[PDB]
Amino acid sequence: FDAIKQPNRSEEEVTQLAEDFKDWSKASNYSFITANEKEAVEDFSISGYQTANDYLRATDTSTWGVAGADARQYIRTVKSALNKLPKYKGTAYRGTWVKLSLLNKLEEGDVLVEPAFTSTSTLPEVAKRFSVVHPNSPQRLKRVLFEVKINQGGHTIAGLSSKEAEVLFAPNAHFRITQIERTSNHTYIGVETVKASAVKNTQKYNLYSGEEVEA
Ligand SMILES: N=C(N)NCCCCN
Repeated sequence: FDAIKQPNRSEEEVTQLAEDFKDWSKASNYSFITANEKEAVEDFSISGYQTANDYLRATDTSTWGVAGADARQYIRTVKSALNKLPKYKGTAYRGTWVKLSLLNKLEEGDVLVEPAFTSTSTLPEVAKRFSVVHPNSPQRLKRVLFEVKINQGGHTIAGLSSKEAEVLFAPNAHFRITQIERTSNHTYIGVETVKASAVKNTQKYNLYSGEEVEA
């Protein structure tokens, strides 16, 4: 996991790489994409992901109201747009917070299911930015830095945004664990994208709630 652990590259080099990825993204386009779809994706990266991901993670969305209908529409529009954007395959990174109770159970070959959209960056510097602050919660959480091998599901949204080199998955993405390294304050987890329907005879867990997902 030294790609993650090592010191960040300079602003200049990271900004350059992000710009090159944005360029590659645009160059790799799509003609079917709507104005509402481009606009939803631009908004997504800045603020929209906050509402969409809360909706996707919510135990009870009967309480949301008119805002639920808007959230469903937004999610549908973002998923539709994603399918029209260029695929990315290669390595990407994501920093997040996970229940220690789940982390304690995890082994290589277990599958993690993200109920929200999954946003990753090709730049570990950018990934590390989004997990700096410890959230407040009833739950004991620990910082997790994922190294993600992407061979399906990931689409670049960097063409439509930003120096984030962002690659996005639709909700319910499944990730098979290939390696775990546990330390104090940081757990590193290597994962590979897998198709849900190809997951057999292993244990799946919901990455947010920590609950087992039915085989
Ligand atoms: N990596 C996270 N924890 N969050 C991703 C935020 C997505 C912003 N474009």
